[PDB]
Amino acid sequence: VKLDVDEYSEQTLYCDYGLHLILFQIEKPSVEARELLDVQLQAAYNDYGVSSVKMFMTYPGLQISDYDIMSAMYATRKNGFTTMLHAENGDMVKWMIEALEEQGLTDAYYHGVSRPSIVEGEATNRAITLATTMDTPILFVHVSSPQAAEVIKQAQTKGLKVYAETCPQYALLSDAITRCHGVGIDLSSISESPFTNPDDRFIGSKYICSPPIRPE
Amino acid sequence: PIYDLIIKNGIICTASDIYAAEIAVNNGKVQLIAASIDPSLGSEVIDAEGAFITPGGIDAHVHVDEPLKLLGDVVDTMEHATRSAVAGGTTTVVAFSTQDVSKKGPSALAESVKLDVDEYSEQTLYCDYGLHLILFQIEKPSVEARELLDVQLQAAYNDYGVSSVKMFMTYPGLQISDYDIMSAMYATRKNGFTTMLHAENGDMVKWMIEALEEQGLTDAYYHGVSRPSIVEGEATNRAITLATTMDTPILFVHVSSPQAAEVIKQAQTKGLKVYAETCPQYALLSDAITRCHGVGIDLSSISESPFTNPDDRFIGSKYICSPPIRPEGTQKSIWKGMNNGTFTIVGSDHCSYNYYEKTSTASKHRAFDPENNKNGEFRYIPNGLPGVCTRMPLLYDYGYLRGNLTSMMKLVEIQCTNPAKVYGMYPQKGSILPGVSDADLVIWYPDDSKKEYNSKPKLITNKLMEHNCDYTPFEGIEIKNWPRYTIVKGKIVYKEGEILKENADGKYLKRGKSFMCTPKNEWVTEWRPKYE
Amino acid sequence: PIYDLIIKNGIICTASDIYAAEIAVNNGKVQLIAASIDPSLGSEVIDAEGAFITPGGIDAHVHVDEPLKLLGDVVDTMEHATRSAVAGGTTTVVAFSTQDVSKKGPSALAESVKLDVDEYSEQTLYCDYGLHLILFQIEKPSVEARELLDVQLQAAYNDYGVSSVKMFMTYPGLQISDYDIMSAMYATRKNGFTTMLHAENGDMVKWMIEALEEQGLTDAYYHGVSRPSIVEGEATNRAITLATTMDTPILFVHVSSPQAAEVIKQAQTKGLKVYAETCPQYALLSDAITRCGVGIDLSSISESPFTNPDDRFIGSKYICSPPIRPEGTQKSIWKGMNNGTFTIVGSDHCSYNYYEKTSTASKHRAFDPENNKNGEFRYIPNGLPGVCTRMPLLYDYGYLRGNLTSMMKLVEIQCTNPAKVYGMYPQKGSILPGVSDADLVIWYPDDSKKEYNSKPKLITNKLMEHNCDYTPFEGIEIKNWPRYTIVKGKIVYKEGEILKENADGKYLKRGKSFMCTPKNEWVTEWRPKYE
Ligand SMILES: O=C1CCNC(=O)N1
Ligand SMILES: O=C1CCNC(=O)N1
Ligand SMILES: O=C1CCNC(=O)N1
Ligand SMILES: [Zn+2]
Ligand SMILES: [Zn+2]
Ligand SMILES: [Zn+2]
Ligand SMILES: [Zn+2]
Ligand SMILES: [Zn+2]
Repeated sequence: VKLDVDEYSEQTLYCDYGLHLILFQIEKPSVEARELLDVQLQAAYNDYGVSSVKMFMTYPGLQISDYDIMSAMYATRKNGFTTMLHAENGDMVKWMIEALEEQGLTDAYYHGVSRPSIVEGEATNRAITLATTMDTPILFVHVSSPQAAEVIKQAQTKGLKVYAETCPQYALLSDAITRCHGVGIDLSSISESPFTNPDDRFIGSKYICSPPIRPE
Repeated sequence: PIYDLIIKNGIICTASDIYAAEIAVNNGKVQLIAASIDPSLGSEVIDAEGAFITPGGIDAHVHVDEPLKLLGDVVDTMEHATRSAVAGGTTTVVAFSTQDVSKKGPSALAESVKLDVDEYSEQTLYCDYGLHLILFQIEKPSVEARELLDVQLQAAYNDYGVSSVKMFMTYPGLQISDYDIMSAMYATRKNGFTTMLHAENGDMVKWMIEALEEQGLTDAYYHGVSRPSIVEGEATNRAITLATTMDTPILFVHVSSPQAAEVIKQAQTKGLKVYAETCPQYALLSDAITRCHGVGIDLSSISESPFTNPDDRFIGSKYICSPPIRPEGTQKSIWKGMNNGTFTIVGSDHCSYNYYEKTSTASKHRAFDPENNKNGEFRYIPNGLPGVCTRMPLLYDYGYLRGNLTSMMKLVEIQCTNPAKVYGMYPQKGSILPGVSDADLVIWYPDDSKKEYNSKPKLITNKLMEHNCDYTPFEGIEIKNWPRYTIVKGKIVYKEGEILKENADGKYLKRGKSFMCTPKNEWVTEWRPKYE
Repeated sequence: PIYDLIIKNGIICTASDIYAAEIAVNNGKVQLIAASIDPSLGSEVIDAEGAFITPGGIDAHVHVDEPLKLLGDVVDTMEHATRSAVAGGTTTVVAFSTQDVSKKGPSALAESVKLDVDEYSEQTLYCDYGLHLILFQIEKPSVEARELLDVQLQAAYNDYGVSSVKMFMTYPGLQISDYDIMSAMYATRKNGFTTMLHAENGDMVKWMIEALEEQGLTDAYYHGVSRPSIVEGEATNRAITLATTMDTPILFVHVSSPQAAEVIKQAQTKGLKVYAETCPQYALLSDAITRCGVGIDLSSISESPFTNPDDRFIGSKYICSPPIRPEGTQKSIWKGMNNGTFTIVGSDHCSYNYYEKTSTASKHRAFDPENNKNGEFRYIPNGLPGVCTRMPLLYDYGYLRGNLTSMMKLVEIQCTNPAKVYGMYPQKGSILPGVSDADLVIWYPDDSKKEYNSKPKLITNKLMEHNCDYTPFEGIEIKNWPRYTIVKGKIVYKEGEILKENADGKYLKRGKSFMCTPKNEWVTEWRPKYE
């Protein structure tokens, strides 16, 4: 946390900022590692008032196992942290990326094809199951999947402490904007997109995010 | 005479019909169904005395001792397991071939099956057997590997008629990633294989075992605590999601979780090809039997358990299996699943380790090995129950007679016919079809009779099992019916408590592709496999 | 010869098995199944040429002309309906007996059945028929209601073997309150009857019809608009709640709504004894046919709003209740058939002429100016002819085109389950030596290059062998048809010809269904006095 605070203390800041901590390297076995991960969160909180931890279930180098998530959840619950998860199944994303590339389907549009809503639904379900077993309040970041929203809703109805975040782009944009060809933005009104600039085959990259902008 | 065997005065039960008729058998096969068959036409005549005649049971989840020792030493050979099966009215078993990771190339998986077939061809076999293939080592990356895995499945099917693959989502050394499951599913769908999954979250099981041991909670009872139903629910959900993405028919083995049954049910309602197996133990036993303290067994009537032997702190190991026997209140949901179409089939997950001998490599007490840092902790308990024998009578009694199953037709569907259909053994196996069926038949005792049958057992005992294990978890309980005759390929192999060894002529069974396992051709995205 | 009939070279299909074997028939019954039967042992031998042999279809939802004229004048008699059934491979029909509110006392309901049995005993019957009882007048208070109803049901069963009762939650004069349904359920459960419900909310239907008429929205298309799926969903939910409270096995007839299928499915998963019927029209047609993949290419249908757009009244051909649903609904009907939601499939056969306008049995009955009727949808007689096309439609669009999983599922829902749920099993519905009436259908072979002049390519009115002047499926392709329909051991239909000399159908006394014994599960501690 110090690296960021020190860097930004040198810049002109127009409003206040806080910081979440991202965790991608978790010590194993869990029990041995317990005392340090606990103590490390305590220090982060005591020194810098960081009380949230972010983790990923996808992305090479960021994706962590369910086992490691449990280890982290043990620490975060004990410390009253806000636990955040990017819930997409990394294995499915990885496998499907390779399958598409093998067929030469590598244009920006296939980013969405590589990871349909069901992938986000699965990981979210799995993450709720972890959080339940671990009795840990959990927040899902940038939710975009109906299936994810459904299991989140069911958890909330049960009274489990499951919170969620969504983003404007998931309510306002559909994946048609990532390639050539009413509760949202009229996509034809957007300037400098595949619709307006069909020749620029790379322009869909403007709207590439994770999880992807979803189908109509 | 023109027929080897005539069965008279019986009631035929199939997966869809119950009716009084008679059967003639010749050259190992069902020949004829008619109202009345002249007894002079048969060499042997059996008077069923009003009892039900069912097809022989087909148990597609049996674990036998095998050369690669995947589950360590198991007490039953194929000889022992088929003898036990026939004493309990099961006439076909399907066991498991362990992937031999020492073999490489196109023939590597055919070679894995070869080890088992060769080993068993030297044993006395009481009924036929087929083999599933177990896969735990999958080549990566996905694509690079496609050519060979596909080719390896083709070879296994072409050489040995293996058309099913079993995979694990839990157990150290067996658990494979979602990535690898997808790679396998690519190959199995292409090949029309039956894809099987043991769906428990291994990471969650692993983590929770470590947590419990840290607290010294290592008794047999905490086996269940280490892996609640939600764990099985999660993995099942995840596996359905993979199968959907991959458009691959999938079967869940030994389902025990309400949450797993729920997501399975929902998939079936959507029309996805998702099949499921459960086991008697999941309907009949609760986890109270693993430590000392109406839709199932009165646990107090079971002999030699923590209830009867409270001092023996290790005796709970008799009932340790995976997934675990569940808490009270779960069992009713298992019967519901059986009735409502959730469970396509019922197997035993037969897997035997001795309890009353402590020294051998096939003992439950294998968990005590001070020299290997093993002191009887639940983690080290060999998982499994003997159950190939008791499977059919248990569902006959506790299912049909006691009203937990809706009819005898439902019983035959899940115990006989669907197992054959889903594992490519139909129509040769599973039914009573003149000119077509192997004459694999069970004649029960009549239910409404006041006649005494000295041969008819009242209680389940270890001796009744005809197996190589020294215990059965169902020791001491009442059993209201049993096979009176088990007929395997036209011959009486079991009659009124006696095994007829001279009639043992079981053989390895080459299976076909299941008609239930052709893909739905429905996809989540526009992506299709190259070969489509 | 020791057998009347031998069927060789065929593939037997049952509700659980498909296999090559041969059948011998004698004295009206299945006598033998074997690999090969000596042709010299039979008086008649049929070479099936590799084709499927199924049990005859059992259509448990057929409407015939009856003396009390509940549905006004219907064009088909029992004679016409059984002839049509047999031409399409159905060998047992179950029609309906209208409660005669003029008959009083313990025998009141047996006497209602008597009217029909007596009327039909005088007609040529091509196959067997049973009867359901329709109830619309229930006595109050409940304690009296449920008690005479007890004795009246006993008499109906004892005299005529009627073991099913049909009730409505919609239609003026038919609709009964939940209170009355409970009274009837008390009686039917006590008597092990099969209880049937037409579950649409009548109040909502009534209100919405008046609302549409007020806006002048009276064309045939607005029949669907007046009663969307949510209306069927609601009533079905309400009826399950009643059946649960009353611990009474229940069957929903002609289910068409995804919402109704949903609550049905949920009940079934719970283990509640809730059965359901759907109909080919609900999987095959969408409501676009009433005005101007999964099922029928609607443009291929002849004489519809598409082909005759000037004829503003032609949509009436496709008006039924519940209505043919909007596009996108049809797939869920096939899913229900495959997943266990629908126990059975019937036709809800109910015929009114279209090409004659003047008779009491015409669709144009809706035009009656001196009676304040001017062709408004409300006045259109509801129903489609469907007893003939039911089996071939599922054979083709179900099995061959892959909407149903197998031939075994087809036989299960078309043949075996109808017999089981309506007390006709094992006499009917299967192929059981020494036990089954020899009611069998031999189809044409599917993968053959051989020409069969007698095999129809299109569905036409003439092919129906009925007394109606139209079929809603006129003009559409059909990829298979019964080549032989065998009824009680006799060929009644052969290669496009009805063999009237072999018509020997009879009234069918039915038993209590094993599927309709109660679950013995209750919401509260309350139990019926007799329990
Ligand atoms: O969460 C993330 C990482 C960076 N941005 C994005 O689109 N997804
Ligand atoms: O599936 C399995 C492996 C063998 N034993 C067991 O209990 N579960
Ligand atoms: O139930 C009925 C009566 C006849 N036809 C119809 O459409 N509904
Ligand atoms: Zn993210
Ligand atoms: Zn297992
Ligand atoms: Zn197993
Ligand atoms: Zn109706
Ligand atoms: Zn009707």
